[PDB]
Amino acid sequence: EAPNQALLRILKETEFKKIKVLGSGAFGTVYKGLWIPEGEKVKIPVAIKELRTSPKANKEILDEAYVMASVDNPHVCRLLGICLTSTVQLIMQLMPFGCLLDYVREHKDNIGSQYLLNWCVQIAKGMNYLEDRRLVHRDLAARNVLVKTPQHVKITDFGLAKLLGAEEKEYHAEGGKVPIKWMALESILHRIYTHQSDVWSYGVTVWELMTFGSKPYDGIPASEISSILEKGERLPQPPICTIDVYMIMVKCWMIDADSRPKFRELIIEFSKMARDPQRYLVIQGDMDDVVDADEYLIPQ
Ligand SMILES: */C=C/C(=O)N1CC[C@@H](Oc2nc(Nc3ccc(N4CCC(N5CCN(C)CC5)CC4)cc3)c(C(N)=O)nc2CC)C1
Repeated sequence: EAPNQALLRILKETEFKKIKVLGSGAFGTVYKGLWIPEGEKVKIPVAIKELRTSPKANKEILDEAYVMASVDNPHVCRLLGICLTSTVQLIMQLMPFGCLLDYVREHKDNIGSQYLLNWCVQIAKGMNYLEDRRLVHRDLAARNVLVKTPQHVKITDFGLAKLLGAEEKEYHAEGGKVPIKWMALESILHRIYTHQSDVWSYGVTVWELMTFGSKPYDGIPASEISSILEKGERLPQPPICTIDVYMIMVKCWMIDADSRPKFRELIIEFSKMARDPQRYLVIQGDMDDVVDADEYLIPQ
């Protein structure tokens, strides 16, 4: 493609303060914390990831940081910098309310059509931006969208995201453990991932939400998923979903990838629906100097 002039920032440990922990194991510890640039007279809420040395882990995380640095959008969670302590740390924008998946679950009784539809839009928007940056997320899930505010969600955790090389339209992945129930078929069959691979995962993500955090193909062993999809079976229609919404989800689960909708179409469609939420989704009755990361832009 063109030169990637993303800026990568290196930060001092003394520059940021850990306040508490928001989950830890299986990776390392993610801390709530605050980062204060040296002269700036501002304090920025952040999430700090300190790796659980093992060279392998440092490699992985730096790759994560490489990806985040290479993206700037309102709808993609922002990466502030990295710290080269003994244990490498990744500083990123803090989304106070946690993953959307857990969020929808804890609040079924309060999420309304407006909230849901808007979210669908915000993610389509976020994702479409990654399409622009020639990026294949490869692990789009409700668990990987985090909530900045109830009105604002952002995509994050690019554990498996990959940036397409130039004149490269598919990514072929060596075997590893991967989200199965979220994956497109081609991805399962041929370990091929594309943006339209990402769309299917988008369609599932919406289903994840419209069921208020249900588990797709619950019970069904991941081993048997490919047969089913090959058979033409798909996820069921959520109770609250008008035909319109669900139809949209289904088109994401078509076998022919160019058959699936592009993200821009998804944005445009959900936006019209979000104009009139209650018609498209049916629900049972409807710190002094702190600056958000989005509002902060680096010196020079
Ligand atoms: C789906 C969860 C998931 O995938 N995890 C695993 C580790 C986490 O990571 C990150 N976490 C965050 N931020 C973050 C902020 C806030 C919270 N909690 C969740 C629980 C909630 N309550 C606890 C108290 N109860 C009484 C009510 C519910 C408070 C908010 C969890 C996570 C971030 C980030 N950028 O903010 N980033 C990561 C990735 C490193 C996500």
